Amino acid sequence: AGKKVLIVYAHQEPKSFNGSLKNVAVDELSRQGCTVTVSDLYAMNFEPRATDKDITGTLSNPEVFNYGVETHEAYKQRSLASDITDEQKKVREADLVIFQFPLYWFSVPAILKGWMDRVLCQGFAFDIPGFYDSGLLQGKLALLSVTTGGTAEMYTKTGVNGDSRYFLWPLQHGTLHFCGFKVLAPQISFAPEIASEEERKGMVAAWSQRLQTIWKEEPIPCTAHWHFGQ
Amino acid sequence: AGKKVLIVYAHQEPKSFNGSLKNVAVDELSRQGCTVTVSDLYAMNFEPRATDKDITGTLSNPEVFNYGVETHEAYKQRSLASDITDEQKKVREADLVIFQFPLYWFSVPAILKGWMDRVLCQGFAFDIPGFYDSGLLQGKLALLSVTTGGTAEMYTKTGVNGDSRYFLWPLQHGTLHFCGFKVLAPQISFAPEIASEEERKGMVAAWSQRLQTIWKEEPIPCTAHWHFGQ
Ligand SMILES: Cc1cc2nc3c(=O)[nH]c(=O)nc-3n(C[C@H](O)[C@H](O)[C@H](O)COP(=O)(O)OP(=O)(O)OC[C@H]3O[C@@H](n4cnc5c(N)ncnc54)[C@H](O)[C@@H]3O)c2cc1C
Ligand SMILES: Cc1cc2nc3c(=O)[nH]c(=O)nc-3n(C[C@H](O)[C@H](O)[C@H](O)COP(=O)(O)OP(=O)(O)OC[C@H]3O[C@@H](n4cnc5c(N)ncnc54)[C@H](O)[C@@H]3O)c2cc1C
Ligand SMILES: Oc1ccc(/C=C/c2cc(O)cc(O)c2)cc1
Ligand SMILES: Oc1ccc(/C=C/c2cc(O)cc(O)c2)cc1
Ligand SMILES: [Zn+2]
Ligand SMILES: [Zn+2]
Repeated sequence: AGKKVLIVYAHQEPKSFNGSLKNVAVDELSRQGCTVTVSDLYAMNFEPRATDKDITGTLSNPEVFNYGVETHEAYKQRSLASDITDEQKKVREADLVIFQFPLYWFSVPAILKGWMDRVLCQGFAFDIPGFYDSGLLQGKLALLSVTTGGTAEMYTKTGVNGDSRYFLWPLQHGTLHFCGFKVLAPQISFAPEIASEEERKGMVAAWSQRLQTIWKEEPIPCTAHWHFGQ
Repeated sequence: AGKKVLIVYAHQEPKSFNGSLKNVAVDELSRQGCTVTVSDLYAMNFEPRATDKDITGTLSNPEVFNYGVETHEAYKQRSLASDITDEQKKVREADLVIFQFPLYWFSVPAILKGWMDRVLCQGFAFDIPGFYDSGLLQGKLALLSVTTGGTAEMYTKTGVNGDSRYFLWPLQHGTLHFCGFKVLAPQISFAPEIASEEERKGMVAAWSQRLQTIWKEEPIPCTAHWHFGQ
């Protein structure tokens, strides 16, 4: 019983802290005997814009363009742009999808946001009905591995940035859970630029160490209480 | 004397509900005598990716590419790509920046995320000393005008999507407030696709009417309490 992993990676520099975290994941999961695939978005020059170029067939309404409607129809007819279907194939086969990225404005870098916007279309990732616990990617695991500029202290309730879980809401709930993913606890590597050489190596080792037993983990309760308490 | 407004618009279809909200804003603000500029991101084929092409000339460290450091240095040395500087000029001169967009995965469409990632660089929108209340864009007003697929009921504390204020956090606090923007109350037009014509017309009317007294509005207390508290 093997497992397949897709790492959607979003950093411009191979020598970056993000690059090291991505490589550590490939090394550890590969060592485990897992099947591993990496979508290096910047290297792929991945298209982030949601446009009519994403559909190649006859549009449902050539007069008024509705991205959601056209992509849902294109998915069912198999007339979506190939770059989108290539990503869907990787996701469809994956047991676990890891997103590796530096936090950009309390969210994912635009190139990765584009991957989410374009790859997770209706018909593929969810249906209406067929979302949240009934999402089409149910049975699959998702995990956000994020790096930040701000420190852990800043990312606390009384901190200037608020608790780190607050900014995970759109990603974990609005996106991943909506599509049916079981969400594993996020891996947040706080302020590596401020950290020391030892601290940086420590965060990298902690990630690799966690991956050793990632398949034994339970997903988080992706609810408002988990994210905001109250 | 007078007021300058920049509308950053992110929708592919001019006939869309978003297009109508953008047009009503232009009409009303223009009628008031305001100076109005619109950045139609899709029509501009606006680049969302944060890459080394955002720096003209030669990089400060061609060994290891650090987007944040490179763009900060480029800003101070007047070596940023023209598409970025064109947007910065519009923002610098604006008294109010309205973002008009459909909610994509509890956030902004990737093309607009790209505008935020690339236009709001260090040195321009903020600096080590000036962030949040001390943000470099202080004195300026920002307003998020968003449309959703989900209904208002769904966007409640106990609703499947959670309170709408939950998804505003990354945008209003992590981005706008961080840059010094005084954040005006968001304009949320819930599920125009489900609503009836009478309701749609009502939503557009409320927007136009709100615009009549926008200069009399006081900014919201962009705090964790406002977004998550009671
Ligand atoms: C547009 C934009 C928006 C942003 N928004 C936010 C935000 O909202 N909130 C926030 O907190 N931050 C934000 N940031 C900060 C951003 O998260 C950091 O700048 C980013 O993490 C820097 O690159 P990264 O790879 O960590 O680290 P670098 O790549 O910065 O790595 C840090 C250090 O780690 C060293 N290193 C690399 N690999 C190893 C290794 N294996 N062992 C030991 N050391 C190693 C590097 O050489 C380097 O000195 C934003 C940045 C940008 C550009
Ligand atoms: C990638 C993606 C991710 C998404 N993620 C989310 C999410 O996380 N959460 C969520 O809630 N939704 C989400 N959505 C739904 C999305 O927000 C809506 O589909 C979007 O708002 C639809 O277009 P819009 O312009 O409202 O409306 P249309 O453009 O859909 O407009 C609706 C109706 O308004 C009519 N209309 C236009 N102008 C006027 C006018 N002046 N007067 C009266 N009627 C008018 C139109 O003709 C149309 O019938 C997502 C969609 C996509 C494609
Ligand atoms: O080039 C850059 C562009 C933007 C940023 C933003 C950093 C930042 C750090 C925080 O702790 C909180 C926050 O909301 C934002 C850093 C570098
Ligand atoms: O092409 C598309 C891709 C994604 C979506 C998502 C819709 C959606 C609607 C909600 O009420 C909540 C949510 O978290 C997501 C719609 C169309
Ligand atoms: Zn959830
Ligand atoms: Zn705030």
